[PDB]
Amino acid sequence: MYPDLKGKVVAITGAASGLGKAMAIRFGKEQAKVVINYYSNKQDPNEVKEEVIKAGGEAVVVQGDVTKEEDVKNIVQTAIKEFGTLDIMINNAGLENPVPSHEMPLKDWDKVIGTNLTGAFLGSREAIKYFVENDIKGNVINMSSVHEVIPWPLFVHYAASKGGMKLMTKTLALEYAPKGIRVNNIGPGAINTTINAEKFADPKQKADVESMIPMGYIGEPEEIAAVAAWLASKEASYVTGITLFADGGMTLYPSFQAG
Amino acid sequence: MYPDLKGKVVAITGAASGLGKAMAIRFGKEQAKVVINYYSNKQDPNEVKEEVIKAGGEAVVVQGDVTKEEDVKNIVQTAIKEFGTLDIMINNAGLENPVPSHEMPLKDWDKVIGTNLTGAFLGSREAIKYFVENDIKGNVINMSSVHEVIPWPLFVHYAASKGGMKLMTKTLALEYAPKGIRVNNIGPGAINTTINAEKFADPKQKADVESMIPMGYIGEPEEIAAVAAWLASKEASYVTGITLFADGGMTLYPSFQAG
Amino acid sequence: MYPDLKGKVVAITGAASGLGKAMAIRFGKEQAKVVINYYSNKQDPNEVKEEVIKAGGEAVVVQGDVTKEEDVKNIVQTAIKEFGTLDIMINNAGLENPVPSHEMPLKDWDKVIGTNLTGAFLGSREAIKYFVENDIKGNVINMSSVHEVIPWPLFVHYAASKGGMKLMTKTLALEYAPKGIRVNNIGPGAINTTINAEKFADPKQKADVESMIPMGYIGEPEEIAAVAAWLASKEASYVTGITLFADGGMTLYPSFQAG
Amino acid sequence: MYPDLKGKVVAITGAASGLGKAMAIRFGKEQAKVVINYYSNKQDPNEVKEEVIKAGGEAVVVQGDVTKEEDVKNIVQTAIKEFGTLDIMINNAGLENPVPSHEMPLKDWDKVIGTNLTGAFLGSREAIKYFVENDIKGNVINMSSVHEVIPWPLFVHYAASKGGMKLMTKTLALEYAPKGIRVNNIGPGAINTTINAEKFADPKQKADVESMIPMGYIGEPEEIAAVAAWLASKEASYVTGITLFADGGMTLYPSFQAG
Ligand SMILES: NC(=O)c1ccc[n+]([C@@H]2O[C@H](COP(=O)([O-])OP(=O)(O)OC[C@H]3O[C@@H](n4cnc5c(N)ncnc54)[C@H](O)[C@@H]3O)[C@@H](O)[C@H]2O)c1
Ligand SMILES: NC(=O)c1ccc[n+]([C@@H]2O[C@H](COP(=O)([O-])OP(=O)(O)OC[C@H]3O[C@@H](n4cnc5c(N)ncnc54)[C@H](O)[C@@H]3O)[C@@H](O)[C@H]2O)c1
Ligand SMILES: NC(=O)c1ccc[n+]([C@@H]2O[C@H](COP(=O)([O-])OP(=O)(O)OC[C@H]3O[C@@H](n4cnc5c(N)ncnc54)[C@H](O)[C@@H]3O)[C@@H](O)[C@H]2O)c1
Ligand SMILES: NC(=O)c1ccc[n+]([C@@H]2O[C@H](COP(=O)([O-])OP(=O)(O)OC[C@H]3O[C@@H](n4cnc5c(N)ncnc54)[C@H](O)[C@@H]3O)[C@@H](O)[C@H]2O)c1
Ligand SMILES: [Cl-]
Ligand SMILES: [Cl-]
Repeated sequence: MYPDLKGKVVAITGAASGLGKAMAIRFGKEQAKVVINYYSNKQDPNEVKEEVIKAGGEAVVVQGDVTKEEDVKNIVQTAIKEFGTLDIMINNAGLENPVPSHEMPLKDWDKVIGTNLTGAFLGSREAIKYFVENDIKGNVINMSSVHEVIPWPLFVHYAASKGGMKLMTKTLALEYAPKGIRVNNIGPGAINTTINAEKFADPKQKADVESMIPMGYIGEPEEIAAVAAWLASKEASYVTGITLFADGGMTLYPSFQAG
Repeated sequence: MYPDLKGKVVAITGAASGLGKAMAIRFGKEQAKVVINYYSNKQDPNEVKEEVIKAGGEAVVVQGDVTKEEDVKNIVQTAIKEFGTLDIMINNAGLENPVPSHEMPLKDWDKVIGTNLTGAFLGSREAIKYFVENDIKGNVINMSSVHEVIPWPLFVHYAASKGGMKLMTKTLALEYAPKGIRVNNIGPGAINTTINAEKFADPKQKADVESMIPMGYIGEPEEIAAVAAWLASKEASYVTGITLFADGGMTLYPSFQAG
Repeated sequence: MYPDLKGKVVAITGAASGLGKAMAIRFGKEQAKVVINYYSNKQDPNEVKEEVIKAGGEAVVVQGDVTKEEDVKNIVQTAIKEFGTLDIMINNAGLENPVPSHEMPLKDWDKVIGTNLTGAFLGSREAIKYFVENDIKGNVINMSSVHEVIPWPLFVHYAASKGGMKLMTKTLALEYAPKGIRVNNIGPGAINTTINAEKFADPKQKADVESMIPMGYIGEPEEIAAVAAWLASKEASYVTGITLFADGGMTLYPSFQAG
Repeated sequence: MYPDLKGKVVAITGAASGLGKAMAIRFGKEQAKVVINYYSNKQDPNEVKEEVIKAGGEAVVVQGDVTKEEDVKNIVQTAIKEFGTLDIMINNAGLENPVPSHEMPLKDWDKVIGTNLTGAFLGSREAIKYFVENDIKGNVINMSSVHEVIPWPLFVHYAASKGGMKLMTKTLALEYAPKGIRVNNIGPGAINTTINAEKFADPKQKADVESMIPMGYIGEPEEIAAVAAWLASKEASYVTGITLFADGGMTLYPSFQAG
């Protein structure tokens, strides 16, 4: 769809599941060269690699923990070694777990801040360093959430991580705009990824979540991958420092509907 | 680029010049059917019509003042009569003029509010009425500005109009999301349209404006038309109630750059 | 409470009822001189006058329609003629009525925009004109709503009016900050004014509204008057261009509570 | 000024210098009981204690590093042991240092996130735990910055910390609103604290900073302490989850002044 994406090198964290996988596959359809970062020793990244290739792209897989500086550096080095360059960095890895805030252990707080915010900082830092050193008008996409604006009781760590990611993104966007490097967030609402399959298998929880979505349906991963492909492309040439919410209207305050 | 736009009917206000013209031409490239609303016969809407057709689309022209309810209704009726339906409504007409706020005449305030905000309300209202009556999962795009968030001394009317347009858009998006009707704003920064050509011909004013744009350049109309085409397409299927800023980073507070 | 408010001249629109009346009385407690604007001779402005005086202030009453330029000018002139100066202008008059947006008559749109937004523009304009001409470090407070950020299906006019008021306020604040004139909004949530007494008399509607308020109660007018007194005082000396929300948490997205 | 603050117990982090010291002294003027947390005895916390007492309050001092969980717990325990209860928690400790973002060391990122965001989380968590366990309608104030909204090149860690603090605050406010616990941020612009004395001693840097402030002057610490006293008081009874900016108009985009 986006001719300028053909042959571009895109690295994606958390790419063996969910939104990261859908983005990898979509970038394959755009004939990009994808670096599939995976963490967990339970995910089948090679299957994603095969789907990327089948869709029309190239792909390499690389294990790495985004909370480890050396692993993030190695993601970027994998792009350089396999494909010659890096054009697009997508920091997508993330996690959450519910705890009443006054009972929230510091270990849980640290893990969520570390993965969701610090991990995106490290990936952004390493990609931008490469872009600046090589005069590449590169692109960074940080996967945020409606919860960079919507508070989230029981998930104070997650909300803080994404609120932080917003200002991290905006700062990097301002700082590197003169070099033609764009940095943007995507803010998904509720999306039907495999991590959510348990929750949405319970018809009551599925219905409750749907009741908070004005458009009335839980989104599909492809609807988020569409946003990433567009933002990375030259169609979005004048767009930097934004959060593009793709949420079926969640951020519009669903409690205030007429009906 | 967006196969689903082929044969879609899009009506655009203020389409004989500047961003509206660029959007008409881009929708032509997408093989859409364009209703070109124009304000004055001196504007040469037929030239825009021919460029839409040359780009690969179909087009008709219709004169109309968006401050007149009957004229707005007639824009929508023109789509129905000439092409059989309406799929996308783009409320783009606008104007501005500088006056110190404490000296701003009510006539100037009324003209800007009436054209920029009330005009978009009427167009949105008439399009959505049609969509609801005919079960069309239609789309409304309202042309806003960075000045829905960035204050604008000497242009208090314009800032108010776009701040108002933001909440109008979000309200309509929330209200009609359950019917699959999406409503979004575009927020351009400084764009090199013909209306601005005088200002930017003065190298001092051009340099001053460029100094407020982190990306360092004034955008081209095609960079805004790109946003409209995407938002109107099914690529943006899960996106409603947003403002998509395309501003080279203006909303990131250019005074706070490091250098 | 605020010693610097003693003897200050404050004009308040919509001061014969609800929040405007509460503000008049609070400014009386602060020993200010209050111009009580009222709309209709069916209202009892003299009762408000007596309560202001009993609370410790001075007060005069003046009829005026904020949709009439001459009446707004006369409100300001009343302050000057009766008390010698104007220090604080509070644009508080407002109204709303529910209609589905696709059915909203232009007459209803115009009345709400005219009263809520244009009326506040005129009052702000006339107050600031006086401040600038007489080197007064004056203060403007515009009564907004949570609905300058929260969309409001059935009330698209009201939401637009307050979204517009936000950018109007911020523009005036930026424009006149160098002269030491501060301009701010207050954003109330649900407040127990007599205009709402119908709705809240129905225990079901009272409970429904309370379910959207995290703090669990509908606010009292005095809780808004407290905000006005503070913003007008020198305690808020470094505060300009803000919206101070007093909403029991409504803007925090009540649909996302844990319980 | 605020009678309800008399005898309230307020704990303040970073209270041996700058804004924290000014807040301690202001709460003294309100006849509160102040727990002055300090970081190093190279600061002179006993001098602050004496100033609090001289202003009209009571005070104790307690050393503590807000990056150490047990030190934060001990601040709250100090309030309980010395004064019998805790009513107000003010998380004010913070730091910043400039580094180009692509060169920002993880150690610097971690120290700023840890102090500025995690430290405020721990203080908020411990105070709210105490409030919930003892049915106290307590109050938390988190010291943020204009940089929870204004991006800050060279200070990506600081901006992320305050953007995160915003969503942390809003989450806690939503979560604990039903128990009558309020949680709010203050967002100072440039304030003449001793840490800034060197910078503002350079007339060029002072003038440059002033040029970014619409009101045209750098604020004094007392102007921030005024905001804290108000927010903590029952005057702000219906105010929760907000950020109250006190910035002389910085967040209004100073580059867009009329000129
Ligand atoms: N699905 C949704 O509804 C939704 C909504 C809003 C935001 N998000 C965000 O989208 C992103 C993807 O979420 P998802 O729904 O696909 O769920 P997911 O859990 O499938 O995706 C997260 C991925 O990150 C990986 N990961 C976790 N810790 C890691 C680490 N330290 N290093 C490297 N990889 C690590 C996980 O193994 C997983 O593959 C996350 O940032 C999440 O916060 C998702
Ligand atoms: N160009 C920019 O830098 C810029 C930046 C931000 C926002 N905008 C917005 O984009 C839109 C297009 O602006 P542009 O730059 O192309 O300038 P423009 O002045 O060429 O376009 C405005 C168009 O609206 C038409 N119009 C005005 N009043 C009308 C009325 N009452 N009825 C019908 N048509 C009417 C004009 O004739 C003109 O064709 C406007 O809403 C403007 O506020 C432009
Ligand atoms: N009560 C709430 O819950 C609430 C919430 C958010 C915002 N507000 C805002 O607070 C303000 C006051 O509302 P209220 O709740 O006290 O209700 P209200 O109806 O008692 O007060 C509005 C006042 O404005 C006056 N008014 C109306 N049209 C006028 C005109 N053209 N010229 C002059 N005066 C006119 C009315 O006569 C009335 O005295 C309004 O701007 C309203 O939008 C109220
Ligand atoms: N002064 C300004 O212009 C300004 C502007 C916006 C925000 N702020 C914020 O206001 C707060 C106060 O800053 P200030 O201007 O008073 O400067 P400051 O440096 O004098 O105050 C910070 C205080 O926090 C203490 N502190 C630092 N790390 C700590 C730790 N780990 N544990 C405990 N205490 C620790 C310091 O010792 C100091 O007393 C900070 O959070 C700062 O980010 C200040
Ligand atoms: Cl909600
Ligand atoms: Cl700026």
